[PDB]
Amino acid sequence: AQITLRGNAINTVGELPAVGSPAPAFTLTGGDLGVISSDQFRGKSVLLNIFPSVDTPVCATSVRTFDERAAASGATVLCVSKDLPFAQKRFCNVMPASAFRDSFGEDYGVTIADGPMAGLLARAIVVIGADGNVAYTELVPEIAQEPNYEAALAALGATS
Ligand SMILES: [N+]
Ligand SMILES: [N+]
Ligand SMILES: [Y+3]
Ligand SMILES: [Y+3]
Ligand SMILES: [Y+3]
Repeated sequence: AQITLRGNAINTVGELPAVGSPAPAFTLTGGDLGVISSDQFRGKSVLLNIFPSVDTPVCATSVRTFDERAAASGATVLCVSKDLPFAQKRFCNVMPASAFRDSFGEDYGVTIADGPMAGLLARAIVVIGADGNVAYTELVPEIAQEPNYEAALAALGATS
């Protein structure tokens, strides 16, 4: 077999939702196999912390710290990935949500299109304001780049 190497540039299936527009609806799957619907967060700010996988015994302080500050600002934090619900309980108003059987990755333009990680969601951050509109987005452009947590927090603070 030949190895499908991983390119430095992140290439997803689409565009992140535009800042200022209504956040696309979603119906993710929760730990109890029920639905985590975007309608459930009406009137609340939401931080979608998106990962290729949260199935790792590692919880970088950078991630924990960010999630804690976000939750402290009054936002509901969803750690979204293609991992099945069963495997999401291993990661670090903060809960995991799985996109294994819904269109979240395509609707939010974050599904990785090629390479060894094709089909998983790219590292990205989407902040939805309490008013329901997208307040901030960042699709991390390269594989080993850390998200701009500071900018996301300023956007979060602005739409609590
Ligand atoms: N797991
Ligand atoms: N490719
Ligand atoms: Y464009
Ligand atoms: Y509904
Ligand atoms: Y570069």
